Amino acid sequence: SNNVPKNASALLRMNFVKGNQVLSGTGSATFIAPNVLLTVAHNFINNSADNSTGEFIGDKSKNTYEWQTPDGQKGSFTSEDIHFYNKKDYPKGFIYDLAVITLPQSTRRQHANLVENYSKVNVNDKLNVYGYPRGEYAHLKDTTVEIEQKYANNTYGVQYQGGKAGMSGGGIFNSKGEVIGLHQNGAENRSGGLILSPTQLDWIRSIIKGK
Repeated sequence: SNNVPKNASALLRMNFVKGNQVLSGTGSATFIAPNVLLTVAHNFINNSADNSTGEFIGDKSKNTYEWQTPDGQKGSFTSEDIHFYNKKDYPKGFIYDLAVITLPQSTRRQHANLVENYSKVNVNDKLNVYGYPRGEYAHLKDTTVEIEQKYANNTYGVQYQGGKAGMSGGGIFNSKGEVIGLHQNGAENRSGGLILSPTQLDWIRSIIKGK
């Protein structure tokens, strides 16, 4: 499992369509089943005009998205394949910036494991975070947790140095190489991510066990 985190780390390409015009962006995701990706909701949605709900970037019926792994393999998906943890309350905080993508059953990729049991991450813990800042592969090796934020019971944001734009959606890994969280912010307003709660882990597994 030495190379399992790296080889599960996918680049995301997003093509947001509006009318007959398209704008593109990039992000990151992690394979946690042969045909299931973990990522952030904000690769796909943003705040509604009044911040009351999450809302698709571009036209959801026209958008196209793509994943690519380090070995060069790639595949496509659409909005029909995206499962948001909570699109309605997405604007309320990073606790809801969470999404799972179910790819076709013909996708049979090697993947990392979602952690079986929740383990609280503490300040001064060292994490391993993978992603594609500016679309380029990057591994934040043993980056230290400096600040924690309790979003809800057993639901913590953590801050660690290293993230830049494009890395959001990349995986946070424990020392065994299991997925425990995901990177969410690499902008100038503090790099960090979300450590998945027992509830969020169960929800992801419910999506996996549909596949």
